[PDB]
Amino acid sequence: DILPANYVVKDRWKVLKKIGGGGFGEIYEAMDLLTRENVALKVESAQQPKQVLKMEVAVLKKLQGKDHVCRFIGCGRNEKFNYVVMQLQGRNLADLRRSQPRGTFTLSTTLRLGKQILESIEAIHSVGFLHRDIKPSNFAMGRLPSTYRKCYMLDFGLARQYTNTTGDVRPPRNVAGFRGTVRYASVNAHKNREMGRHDDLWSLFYMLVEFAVGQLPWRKIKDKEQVGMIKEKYEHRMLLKHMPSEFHLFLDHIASLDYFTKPDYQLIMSVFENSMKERGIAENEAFDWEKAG
Repeated sequence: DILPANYVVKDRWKVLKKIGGGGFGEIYEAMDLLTRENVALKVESAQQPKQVLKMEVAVLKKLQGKDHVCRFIGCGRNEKFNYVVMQLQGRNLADLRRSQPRGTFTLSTTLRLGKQILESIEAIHSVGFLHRDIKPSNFAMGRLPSTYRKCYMLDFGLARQYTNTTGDVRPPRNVAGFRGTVRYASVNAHKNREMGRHDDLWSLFYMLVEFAVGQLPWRKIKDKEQVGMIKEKYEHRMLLKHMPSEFHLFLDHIASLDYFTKPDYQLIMSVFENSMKERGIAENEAFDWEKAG
């Protein structure tokens, strides 16, 4: 562990426990000694080859003022480590889905989480970055009376800038090694092609099928190449058997997209809103994990 328990950062953030494992950094839960609340503290050693914290902070600062994003508290650098302090969130969508009796969410919960995730995806792309690791464990529900019904986008570690200073689209590399989670990865990412905005939309599509149907055909299969081969040949139309009919629009729209084309986020959002109108789902409705109703 980069920081032991009870260690104090910049004489303000006292380490309570480690909450996220090792890779290219560590996530800790800490106490803010000034404001008295608990915070998320992400740390990377200063003696590290691939240093991503700087990029994560750049993305988090650019996103301040948007919904579905943690509040930026602080950051710093020293001879031992680099750190970022941010607003702490609650239960992640992967643990919430697993806790469900049949491992499925109702369509009401699925469609509304869908709207919130799409808004956070549109928000990250409007600032010129691709998330590239859209998955349920990267989304968490709030932990406050003002936020318990709000879904937050987490972890900008695999993000990449796709639009330069002037808003021009950066050239794609001929080969771009894909390093995210296999399960929700698009066919383009499996092909090691440069990922675009549509690839974050493909992950949201596979997350929503998994949420409503409880499984994806390629679940439990661990070999990256094999999953990519199963996806390429799988009749995605057959993924929609039990999904609302408008998802064929979502699917036809994302299938047509390339690296350069801006997606039609409104058509995708319309697919969820009309799906909800057609079946009387309301915004005030309780989420599946909430009891007493």
